[PDB]
Amino acid sequence: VLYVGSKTKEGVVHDVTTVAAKTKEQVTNVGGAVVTGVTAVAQKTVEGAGSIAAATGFVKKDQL
Amino acid sequence: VLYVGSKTKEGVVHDVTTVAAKTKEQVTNVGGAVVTGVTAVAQKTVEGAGSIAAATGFVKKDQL
Amino acid sequence: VLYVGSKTKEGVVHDVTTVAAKTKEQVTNVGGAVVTGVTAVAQKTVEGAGSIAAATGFVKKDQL
Repeated sequence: VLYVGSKTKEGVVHDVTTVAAKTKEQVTNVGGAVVTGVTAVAQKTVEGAGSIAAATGFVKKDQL
Repeated sequence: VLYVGSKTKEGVVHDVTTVAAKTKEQVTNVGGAVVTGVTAVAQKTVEGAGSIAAATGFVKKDQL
Repeated sequence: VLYVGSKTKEGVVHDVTTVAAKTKEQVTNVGGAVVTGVTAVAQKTVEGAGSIAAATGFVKKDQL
């Protein structure tokens, strides 16, 4: 009766490897979003109306 | 009666490898989104109306 | 009675390898979305009306 229960991985980010030698960036930003990098987001549950989950480089401008 | 239960991987991101030598970027952004990088998003559940999940380089402008 | 239960992988992204030598980018963006990079999104469930899941380089402008 071994492992009668779970042995799982839910919403998992592992063994992410990155090797970026050079980024000679002249980044000019005027009222905007720029994303230059490793972004790991692991979630199990997100709920709600109008909800944003794991947004990267986002620009939200509502005339509401 | 081994492994009578689960041994699973649900919503998993693993063994992602990246090797980017050079990006001599002259990034000019005026009121917008730019994304230059590794983005790993692992989720199990997202719910709700009007919900955004795992958005990357997003621009939302509503006249509502 | 081995493996009477699951041994599965649901919504999985693995063994993604990328080797990008050079991108001498002159990226000019005016009120828009640009995406230059590795994007791995693994999900099990997304629900709701009007919901956006795993959007990349998105521009949403509604006159509603």
